[PDB]
Formats: sequence, structure tokens, C-alpha cells
Amino acid sequence: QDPLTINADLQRVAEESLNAAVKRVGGVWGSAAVLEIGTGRLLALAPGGTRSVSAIYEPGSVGKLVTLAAAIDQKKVTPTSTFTVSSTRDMPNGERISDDSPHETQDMTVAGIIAHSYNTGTVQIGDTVSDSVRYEYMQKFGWGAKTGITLPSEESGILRPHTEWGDRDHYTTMFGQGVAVTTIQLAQMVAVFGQKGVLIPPRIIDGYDNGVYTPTVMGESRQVVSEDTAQTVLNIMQGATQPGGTAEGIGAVKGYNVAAKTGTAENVGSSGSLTDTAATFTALIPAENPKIAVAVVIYKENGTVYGSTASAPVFVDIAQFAMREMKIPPSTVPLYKYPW
Ligand SMILES: C[C@@H](O)[C@@H](C=O)[C@@H]1NC(C(=O)O)=C(S[C@@H]2CN[C@H](C(=O)N(C)C)C2)[C@@H]1C
Repeated sequence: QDPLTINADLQRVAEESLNAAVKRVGGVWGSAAVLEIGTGRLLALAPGGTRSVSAIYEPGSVGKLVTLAAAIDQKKVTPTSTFTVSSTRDMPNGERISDDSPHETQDMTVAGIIAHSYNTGTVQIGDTVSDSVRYEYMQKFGWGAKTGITLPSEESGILRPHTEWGDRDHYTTMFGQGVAVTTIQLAQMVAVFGQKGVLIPPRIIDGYDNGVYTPTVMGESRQVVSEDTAQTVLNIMQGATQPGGTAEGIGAVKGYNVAAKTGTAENVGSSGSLTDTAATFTALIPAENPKIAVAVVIYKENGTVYGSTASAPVFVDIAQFAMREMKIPPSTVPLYKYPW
């Protein structure tokens, strides 16, 4: 009978987790999308209606995965390249970049920089490639374009052409500021790293109706980064739940290796200035062999919510249930760790 991809139990878990989290942190709304790795199949989409495809926001640090993937794919850095991180860094073009949390100046590998989500390390990674090349990766990752899912009212998001970027834009676009995305776009993006560098268009329709039940096909996929890059990003993402990672404890799924990135993104409020926050979380599980990709956002007006405390618990509840329901055996290999 059923022509849609939505898993009804998973959908209930999603909605329940999402509602509870929005209320828990005093948010105004939230969204979550779960994609099946390798197929484009949408297993859950919360809330009901079109929010997950029509609400745009600056995603913050989850956007660092695009910057990182570009620099790795262009063979400009490795996971063990070292950069100095610090509270602030004055850049060649005169911009000051801050980490938004004071901390000791120290040297750290690319892997540690991403696990810790340090902006001062991230902008130096981004500076190893040209803006036109970065911008091209952004497009390939699906930003600035509708995903094509058969739901109404989908937004393309906002990706200004790189030729238009000023000194500040050059940097803010490396960590998900000055760009706007949908939740569905964030899920499509992260799945790439569990799909050998391939992006697969998301679908909600499994197949319609002689009047025969003919299933829908996978849709035109595209190589975004190489298989090696995808695997390296997937390894780096496993740093999130390790000691020192931004998702330590709170993003852990008992028995399963998690690959994730958090975000705490400033957003323009009702009265013009940067008063709002989107807490973002993008993850793949099990990390050694991803079966689902998840993106969660919780949006708050006139306050700060953190990717980790607002949105990670939504992913955890979703992910615990999905693994059991999909009969995925617990991880038998260690969580990946690069030296930091
Ligand atoms: C645009 C960037 O400034 C932020 C990206 O979203 C940083 N990334 C995160 C994050 O949620 O991962 C936090 S806040 C979080 C809460 N404490 C940590 C922190 O303050 N760091 C790592 C600087 C991390 C940054 C502001």
C-alpha cells in the first residue's frame, strides 16, 4: 500500500524528541530530517508540513564541513596538518576572527580544530583554497539550490556568488555565517560523507501506481568530493564525541560510533541585529558504516542555544531508535581518533 518513505515509528520519535527539545530550551521552532544513506530515502521529517524544506537560517559551524572537505579534496591540508588556534586572529585582509570563547593559544591538528570547532584554525584551513573553488564545492554540496524533494514550498536558501564577497564574507562563509540553508539541505550535505563523496537527491515518494505499484528510482546523483576525502571527513567527524569534542557525552549513542558536527549560529532577529540563534547538529551513524544521516535545528529568538545541548539530544533519541528498528548491530570497531 504505502507509497511514501516515512517510517511512522521513527517519525513519532522524531516529533516527540523535537517538541520536547524546543520547549526545553525556550525555542520558537525546530526541524529534523533523517535520510537513509545510499538511497536518498527520507525516513523522518519533523515537524509535519514544510518547515524542514522552507525555513532558511544561517547554520554556523556545521558549515565548516564544506570548508574542510574543499581543502582536503584539493589536497591543500591533511587531518594532521597543524595550525595555531587562539582567542582571536588578525588575518592578512585586516579582518579579526574570534573563537567567541577565550582559550589558550596553542598548536593543533586539523582534526582537533574541527572537533573543538575553533574558528581561528578553520579560517586558516579555508585560506588554503581560492574562494571560487570553495564556492564551487558549496554548490556541489547542494547549497543555494532546491533539493527537488516532492514537497511544496521548498526554499533554495542563500548563497551569494563568490565574486560578490567582501573581506568579512570571505571568512564568515567558512563557518556558516552569511550563508542560509534549509534543514533538508543540511541532511543532503552530511550524507555525502557516508556516500563515498556522492550527493543523492532526497526523496519522500517510494513509488506510485494497469494501475501497478511501480517504485521510484534513485535520482541523478553527483560526485562532490573523492571517496578518500569523504572517508577522511568521516574520520574527522568522529572527534565530536571524544574528550574535548563539542558533542562529548551529550551526542553519544550507546553502542554505536557517532560522526557529528555541532553549530551555534547567530541569526538576524526581528529588529535587524544578530539576536537569534540556530542550534545545529549534523551526524552519521554508525560512523564505521553510516546507515542514516541526520540534521537537526532548533531556532531561538533573543537568546543563545547550543548545537550540543539543544539539538544533539534530538539526534540521540532518533538514532537509538533507528538502530534498533533497522536491526543494525552495535559497533565492533573503535571510534576513530587522529592525534590532536
Ligand atoms: C560560528 C562559530 O563561532 C560557532 C559555530 O557554530 C562555534 N561552534 C560552536 C559549536 O556549537 O560547535 C560554538 S559554541 C559551542 C559551545 N562551547 C564551544 C565553544 O564556545 N567553542 C568551541 C568556541 C562550542 C562556537 C561559537
